[PDB]
Amino acid sequence: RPGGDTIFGKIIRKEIPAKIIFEDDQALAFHDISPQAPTHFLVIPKKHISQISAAEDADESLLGHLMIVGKKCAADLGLKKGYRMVVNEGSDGGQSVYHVHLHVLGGRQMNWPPG
Amino acid sequence: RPGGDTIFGKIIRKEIPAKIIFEDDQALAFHDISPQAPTHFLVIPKKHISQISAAEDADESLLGHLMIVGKKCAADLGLKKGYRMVVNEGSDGGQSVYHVHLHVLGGRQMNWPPG
Ligand SMILES: Nc1ncnc2c1ncn2[C@@H]1O[C@H](CO)[C@@H](O)[C@H]1O
Ligand SMILES: Nc1ncnc2c1ncn2[C@@H]1O[C@H](CO)[C@@H](O)[C@H]1O
Ligand code: NA
Ligand code: NA
Ligand code: NA
Ligand code: NA
Repeated sequence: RPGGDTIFGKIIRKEIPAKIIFEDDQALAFHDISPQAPTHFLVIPKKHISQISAAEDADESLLGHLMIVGKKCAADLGLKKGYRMVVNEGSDGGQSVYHVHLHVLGGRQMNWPPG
Repeated sequence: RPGGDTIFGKIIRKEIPAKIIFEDDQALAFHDISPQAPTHFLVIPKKHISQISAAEDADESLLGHLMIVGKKCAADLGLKKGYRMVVNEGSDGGQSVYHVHLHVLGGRQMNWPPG
């Protein structure tokens, strides 16, 4: 199915709502349900890619688009002091949902190490 | 100057060495000098882009290339159990060096929140 077989497929098909902050033909951005910062949203491709380690060379422009969408949303949400972008792979990365997703976190000082 | 006026410009011009693990015409990957995980390396564009918030639409494919390079390096370094990718913007993101850089961390469980 367009959008894949994860939570995020359901969100892309609109079968379940999400607090959508951006949509184009390539990607969707929405607030995270378990926020770790005052602003915490996700940017996902509409194309099911299960994980970054499964992305192909021809996916570069889409992956970069996630990042540009994230920049735009961050500006729309007033993240003038900055933010952190995170992509988790696999079990050591803390990936729960096997559809690529870019986290964007801000509205507080982000610490180091990044987990 | 090609490569810009930061620490990372010096690295790109080879004026100072780094432990280089990948090089192509677009990007460079090298181990971080202050590692936060058993594997911790950086992927940078050779084009000076100061921060993600300064990237333009035409930079998408280069930004995605950083991510594909990171995937390749992670595989070369044996990160079979996964990893975390991080890009810091500005002061709240913890950005120190104003040349875009993608962190890739693995070889341990990464925690949550990501800072
Ligand atoms: N239905 C949902 N809407 C928004 N974010 C979600 C949903 N389900 C899981 N998440 C978020 O997806 C991320 C998966 O990395 C988590 O940070 C989690 O909180
Ligand atoms: N000369 C260098 N070689 C490799 N990594 C470096 C160098 N200088 C700074 N760094 C790393 O650059 C990152 C900037 O975010 C830091 O994690 C820091 O440790
Ligand atoms: Na798909
Ligand atoms: Na804080
Ligand atoms: Na340049
Ligand atoms: Na750990």
